[PDB]
Amino acid sequence: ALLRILKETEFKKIKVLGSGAFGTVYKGLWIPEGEKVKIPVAIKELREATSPKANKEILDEAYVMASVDNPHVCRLLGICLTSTVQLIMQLMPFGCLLDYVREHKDNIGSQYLLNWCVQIAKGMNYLEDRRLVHRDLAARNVLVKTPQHVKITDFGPIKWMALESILHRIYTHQSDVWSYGVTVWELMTFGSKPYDGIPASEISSILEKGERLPQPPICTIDVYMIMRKCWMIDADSRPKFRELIIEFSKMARDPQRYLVIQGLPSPTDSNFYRALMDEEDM
Amino acid sequence: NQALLRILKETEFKKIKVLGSGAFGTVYKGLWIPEGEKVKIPVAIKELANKEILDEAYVMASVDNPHVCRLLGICLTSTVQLIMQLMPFGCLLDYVREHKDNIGSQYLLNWCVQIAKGMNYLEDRRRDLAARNVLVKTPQHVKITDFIKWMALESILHRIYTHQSDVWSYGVTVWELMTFGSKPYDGIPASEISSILEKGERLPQPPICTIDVYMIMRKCWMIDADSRPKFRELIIEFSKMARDPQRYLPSPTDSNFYRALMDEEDM
Ligand SMILES: */C=C\C(=O)Nc1cc(C(=O)Nc2nc3cccc(C)c3n2[C@H]2CCCCN(C(=O)/C=C\*)C2)cs1
Repeated sequence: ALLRILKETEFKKIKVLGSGAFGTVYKGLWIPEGEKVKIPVAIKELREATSPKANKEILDEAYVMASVDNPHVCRLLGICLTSTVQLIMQLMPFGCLLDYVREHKDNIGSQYLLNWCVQIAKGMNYLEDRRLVHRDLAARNVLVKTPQHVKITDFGPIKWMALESILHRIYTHQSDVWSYGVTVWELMTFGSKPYDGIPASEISSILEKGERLPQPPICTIDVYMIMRKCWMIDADSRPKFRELIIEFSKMARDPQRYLVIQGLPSPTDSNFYRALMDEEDM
Repeated sequence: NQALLRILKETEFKKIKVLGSGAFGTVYKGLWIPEGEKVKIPVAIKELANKEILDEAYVMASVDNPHVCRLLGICLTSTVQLIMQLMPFGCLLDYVREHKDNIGSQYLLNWCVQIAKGMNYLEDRRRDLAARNVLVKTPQHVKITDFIKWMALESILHRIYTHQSDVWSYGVTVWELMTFGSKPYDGIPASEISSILEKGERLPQPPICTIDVYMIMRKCWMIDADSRPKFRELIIEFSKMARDPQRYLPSPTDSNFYRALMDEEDM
């Protein structure tokens, strides 16, 4: 296996970073046995309600999440089986792409937005190839390791779910393509809230009437066409993740043609970033 | 070349704590603050012509080996401040001292293989080496950093430093590891080591070393530099002994856990 079972004595919560999923993300510190070092980690402590065999349920799914090997998706490194289960992984210092794009609503060039879509599409394709449904894809679940390396998190949201998911709980790799389209919309709207004002209980109604999200101001039709095609009522007519990688990489080679913004640090800074924080292959 | 180093501006860094000291500087600690960002990244800071130092600093930023340290940054303001990735375990000298018991045979021999792997790389790229200058990333990954009782005889006599003079320094470093951090020539002070080396039968055999291991140490200390073994030969012989370590002297779940958190560089 690749999952390490931890004890309460070998790690400690020191702060709180946010709530999410069935638990709360707590910045932690890992203390190896017989060592004096403190290693920063991320700790997600679920809710209280479990069951005696729920741990067997969680362990089976935890083993799968500990087996992913892609630079854009991310790996579950450890777990703690207490009254409330605690999950341990590597700490992403920049948080998520949603808040990062919101707080940096200016210094986000065109190249950064298109390359983020390429990397998110690369991670989602890896999940599709491993035949794993995500179901919770969104800008809040795209973590930023370095400003040039994003990673998808929280594997297994009415305004992010496909129509077939809201109507009768149909979750497929094409339903994630819908979630990919909403995630791209949030990035290119600089963190705007989708369907702002329109209550959840009425989203399925407006989708049944042909209302998609508005074209963001910085998106040409070439980018907006891709977003709309991900939101077709026919799931099989939506583009595949392998096709999104190719088209978004095509636009990345000429970013100012496909993104219109008013107003990607040199390898000197990229080598400095990866030597300190991002030593994985890609 | 140019895209391997370019840091400085104290406006981006601060020293915060202490981790021992060194003759050339203090390791301290520190935190790097990227421009326009709110995160604090732990780094190591060595606070000790600028065109001279910068040219040599470029060279230290050009090494690409898992067991050789790259110079990531340097502030040319107060006194040559050096930036690298922070090694939480300190050096291999203190670590072997602090854990001088639960160090199995495989751990000691593989450390010698990795030091020989790093030293060979330095020879491959064409002045020190010691247990104190071997930093520990993880307890499975050691790394050579920073650039009398460790110098070769020709180095002590008249400043002759070659890749074979490092083999002498490699031999003294191996002695320190297998003596669990003992001090070489304990007691003999100031100028005198060169006198005993021209007539001596080398440093004593450590208690845990078989004759096969002590012979390698003896051959590294020959008065003829060209008769000393090559770093490429030390890798092969120490790897041979590592496959049967108890003859000559954790689980992948934990190794993957170490590297996913602290050591994401290739094997
Ligand atoms: C991909 C890794 C994995 O398997 N699981 C997860 C890792 C994280 C994580 O590292 N979150 C994180 N790191 C932070 C550093 C500094 C500040 C903050 C706020 C922060 N966070 C988040 C904690 C909860 C997740 C939501 N957060 C957002 O900002 C919203 C997008 C903050 C999580 S899962």
